[PDB]
Amino acid sequence: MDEERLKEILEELERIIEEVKRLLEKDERLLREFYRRDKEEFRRVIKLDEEVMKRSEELLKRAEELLRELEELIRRIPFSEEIRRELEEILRRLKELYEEAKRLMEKAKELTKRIKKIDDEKTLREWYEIVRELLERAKEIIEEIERLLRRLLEILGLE
Ligand SMILES: CN(CCO)c1ccc2cc(/C=C(\C#N)c3ccc(C#N)cc3)sc2c1
Repeated sequence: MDEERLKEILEELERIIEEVKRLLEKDERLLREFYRRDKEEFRRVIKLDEEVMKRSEELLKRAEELLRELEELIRRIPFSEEIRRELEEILRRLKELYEEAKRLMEKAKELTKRIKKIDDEKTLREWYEIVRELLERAKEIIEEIERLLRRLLEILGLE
């Protein structure tokens, strides 16, 4: 197909990662506000967190589908050996990062499930410590995905 489909896919992937970043920052803010302060207030922050997780998992499945589409079109386009190898290296790194994000979201879901089973400051602290590190790793993954998508637009000459 054309290079315009390549651009449209890369742009939709960019919009997804930007929405994912917004959602992660909202969840970080609500978790910080709770800890900087109540039992029903925790039920509240946990419910809003679980909603961010749902949206984030939907956006990931959408991004993985668009990546498969990008890989297929790049395969169909008769690129030079050098450009193909460059594009393929980047696509493999992106597949690794999307896999890392899925595993991180699984850990976050398990952690939320475990905390819902408890009444306690020490427990809430240990839990906030794990959540901070996961959110920080998530931010790192999103930033690298954003950079790699820009590299692709650049290697293709679409930026
Ligand atoms: C530690 N916590 C708190 C749990 O109570 C959370 C909560 C929500 C959450 C959501 C996460 C999402 C991503 C990551 N990473 C992600 C999504 C889409 C794409 C793409 N395209 C790429 C990445 S990570 C994460 C962590």
